[PDB]
Amino acid sequence: MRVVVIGAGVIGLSTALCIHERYHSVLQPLDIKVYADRFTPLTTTDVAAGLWQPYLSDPNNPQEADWSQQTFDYLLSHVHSPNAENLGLFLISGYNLFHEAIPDPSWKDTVLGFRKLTPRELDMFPDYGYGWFHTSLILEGKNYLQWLTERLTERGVKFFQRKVESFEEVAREGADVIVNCTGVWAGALQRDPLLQPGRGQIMKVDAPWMKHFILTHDPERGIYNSPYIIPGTQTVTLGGIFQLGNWSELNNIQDHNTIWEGCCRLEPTLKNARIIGERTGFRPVRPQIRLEREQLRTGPSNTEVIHNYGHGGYGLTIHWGCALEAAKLFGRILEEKKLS
Amino acid sequence: MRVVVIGAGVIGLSTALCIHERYHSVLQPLDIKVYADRFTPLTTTDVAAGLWQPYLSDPNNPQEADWSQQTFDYLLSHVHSPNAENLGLFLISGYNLFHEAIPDPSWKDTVLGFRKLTPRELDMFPDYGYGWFHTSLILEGKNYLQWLTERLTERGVKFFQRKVESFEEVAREGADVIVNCTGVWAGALQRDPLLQPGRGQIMKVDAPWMKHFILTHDPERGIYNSPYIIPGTQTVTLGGIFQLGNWSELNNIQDHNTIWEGCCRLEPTLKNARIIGERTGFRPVRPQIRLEREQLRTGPSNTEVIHNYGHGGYGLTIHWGCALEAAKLFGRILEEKKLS
Ligand SMILES: Cc1cc2nc3c(=O)[nH]c(=O)nc-3n(C[C@H](O)[C@H](O)[C@H](O)COP(=O)(O)OP(=O)(O)OC[C@H]3O[C@@H](n4cnc5c(N)ncnc54)[C@H](O)[C@@H]3O)c2cc1C
Ligand SMILES: Cc1cc2nc3c(=O)[nH]c(=O)nc-3n(C[C@H](O)[C@H](O)[C@H](O)COP(=O)(O)OP(=O)(O)OC[C@H]3O[C@@H](n4cnc5c(N)ncnc54)[C@H](O)[C@@H]3O)c2cc1C
Ligand SMILES: O=C(O)c1ccc(Cl)s1
Ligand SMILES: O=C(O)c1ccc(Cl)s1
Repeated sequence: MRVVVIGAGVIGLSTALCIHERYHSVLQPLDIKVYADRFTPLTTTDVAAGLWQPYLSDPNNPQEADWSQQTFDYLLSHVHSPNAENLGLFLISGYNLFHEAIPDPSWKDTVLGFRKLTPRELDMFPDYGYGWFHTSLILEGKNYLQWLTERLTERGVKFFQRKVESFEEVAREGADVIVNCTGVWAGALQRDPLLQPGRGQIMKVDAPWMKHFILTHDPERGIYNSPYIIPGTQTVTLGGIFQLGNWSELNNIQDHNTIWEGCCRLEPTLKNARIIGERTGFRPVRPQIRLEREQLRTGPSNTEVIHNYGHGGYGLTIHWGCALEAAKLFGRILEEKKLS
Repeated sequence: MRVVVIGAGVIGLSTALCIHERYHSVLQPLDIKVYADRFTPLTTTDVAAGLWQPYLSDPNNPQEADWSQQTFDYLLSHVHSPNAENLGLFLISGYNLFHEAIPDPSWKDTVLGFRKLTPRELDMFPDYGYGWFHTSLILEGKNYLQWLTERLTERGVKFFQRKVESFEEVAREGADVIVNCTGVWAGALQRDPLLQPGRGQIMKVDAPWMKHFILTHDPERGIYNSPYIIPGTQTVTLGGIFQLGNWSELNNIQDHNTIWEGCCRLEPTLKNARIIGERTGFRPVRPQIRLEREQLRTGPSNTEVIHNYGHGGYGLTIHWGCALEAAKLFGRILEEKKLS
């Protein structure tokens, strides 16, 4: 049984790990390879601040809500493990700010100690008059991807720096199952009009007194098109750029100023923080995640493809659930081959 | 009108600032000098992490409850000021962990978003079954002391490195009012049996993923004789040593281990944190702060003395109220001399 996983992002590696943890014992020849064009720290996952929070509105597929909750419980149960430092995982609390009162999220009971903002708390943010406060988790991709890589390598999973041209290309060379975790660039392997790039830009500043995250929201501008501040381990992430359909992997001066004046007005103490870096990424935007199988009628036989892409701006938040779901789908494939 | 402030701690410097802010315009000859045996970073104020939290039990003097609340409001009104980073001031949330249920604190409404710990939150800490959660302030002493110094110097307040031997020594050289902010060493100038050293020891470690404070409580051992973790700007403070009557300004290997074993069992992720430093300090313990005037019938005339010491392990937490109160006592002195 030869499996080929396309994509070294959080979705590809975590999926590869789950599939191995669940079926390495029950498949004698379970050979898993990872074909990826870019590896950490050159993936969209590395640019993400890594905060756990789903979109404020309920998803078109309710399974995602379960996937988010499965991931949060998974990561939380290791927030205090000895190797939590290696995963880039830790607890963090912060504010969600609005202009007008809006309805509680569906994940109010997934995060810890969710509550409305006290009037005294809203006085520190004059431009906003309503919001929440809660404790959540940050899973920094740079560390998490490197941790996943060390586990896959010690499990015999080999890695190859290689751009896949088509699914048949992999099938022809012997792959039995193709796990498509190719993110925003998925259309190049099988055209998908629902997948589009949610371009984002962030800068990382040195502001170690920042102990809370501050996510601001403006329904007119769109989600994450508003200032936000997510303290990381070594640096503080400043963001608020969400440009749909822009394929420019290049830091734009205008967005730089947008991020700066927005966060400096939200946290005036930021004016005297040194800028450490700036990066751009593409949220794999899609009306809903595409986590499903597909029988590829290519060549003499059928190669089994399982898609996992289109996680938008919550890839780190749901990655575990999607991985477990993709592992299930892999299992169902084994039963149909009658080797389970 | 010559004033002399003995002590360059948080109380000595903040009091010297309040006195100048209020009476530099109504006293033509207001010449203030600061006599201190040690200056930053060699004072007890430097050893303290700087967290704002009063003792859990109500104070034997109900004024201090107002002083604590005044300082908090004051500091909170500058948390987003541009020079907040200069003061070492920033918001921070955290936990107070208890083995058993205990009554709420008097300051429950001073801090932001006070609440009890959710069952899920208490599952992170097996050794504790009840606790609080709230947002508070940290005023790092090393920065705050340096900030006060810059304000006082630019106001003409001259500093001198000098060990005062007696109140009469200062009065004989021309002092009109003496502001006694000499802290735990106050006894050497006027014997006080209620003032005793609450020796403490802390170590500062590099664990930038720590975003919350974790204060442990055990009534048997006594307050602050239990593990606590307070993330600062550049480092995390690990403490839990409160030894009454110990005058040894020396790091003790036994207290080192007690601090490490305690905090590592409280936060397992700490076992892989590099130890940056270790310091010993003496809380100026007293049944209640001594903030009062006293006519010293010394020499030909009476030199006015005003005491401000005995703040124990909450100096940073009340320092501002005490400075404002010592400014009032300075005013009444101005009225009595009939130059107000
Ligand atoms: C600015 C920004 C901030 C974000 N912050 C957060 C956050 O705080 N919390 C959160 O949960 N989410 C956040 N996100 C979203 C998150 O980054 C993404 O959802 C997640 O990184 C998606 O990962 P992925 O594995 O699907 O694709 P990405 O990690 O890109 O992985 C793509 C992988 O597929 C490979 N690949 C693609 N095509 C081929 C090919 N043809 N041949 C071989 N290999 C190929 C790529 O080279 C790479 O290996 C943020 C996104 C942005 C842009
Ligand atoms: C380990 C530890 C942690 C703490 N953490 C906190 C905390 O988190 N939050 C909080 O609010 N409080 C905390 N505290 C308590 C706080 O540190 C003290 O209450 C506060 O610093 C009191 O300082 P002070 O200005 O009164 O005197 P200290 O800063 O000692 O200063 C005394 C000053 O008087 C000078 N002086 C003394 N005698 C003479 C003399 N004879 N002649 C000339 N000068 C003299 C000294 O040299 C020094 O200049 C902590 C204390 C300890 C020990
Ligand atoms: O900018 C983004 O895409 C995001 C910010 C915070 C989360 Cl969570 S996603
Ligand atoms: O050890 C101490 O003296 C203190 C710890 C936390 C505050 Cl606040 S004081």
